[PDB]
Amino acid sequence: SGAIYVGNYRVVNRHLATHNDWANLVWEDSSRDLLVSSTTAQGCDTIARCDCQTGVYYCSSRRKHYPVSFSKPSLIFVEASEYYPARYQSHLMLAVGHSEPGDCGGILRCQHGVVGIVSTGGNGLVGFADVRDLLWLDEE
Ligand SMILES: [Zn+2]
Repeated sequence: SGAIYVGNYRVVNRHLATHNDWANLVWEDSSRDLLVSSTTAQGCDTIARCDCQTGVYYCSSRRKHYPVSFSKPSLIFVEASEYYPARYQSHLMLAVGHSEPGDCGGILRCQHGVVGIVSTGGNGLVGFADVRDLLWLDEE
């Protein structure tokens, strides 16, 4: 589990979104596994605005933050998981590392802020849903 709290936005994995998230929906995209809902309280996370390919992610199933290199956001074929069939997922970045379903929502961060959240795992790879192209999170 996990979210990003920026401004009056909460960013979560679409497959972990709550009723309250859908009841306060701003934007959602199944192909990216993302959903954004509106918040009453201001959040303090900063979204990275950059093309970094190195950062650090939180892996809840190891209680550890791991430094990783990660790929550029792309349309990636993902094997079936407990929460999606095998499919193409868009705006996804891969690293070599551990990720199980409970790790979804863990933050990937670089020197500029939050890059994205864990979304995929298996075959020794971890996949992150990028948020750096969602420039509207920074405003309004
Ligand atoms: Zn960066």
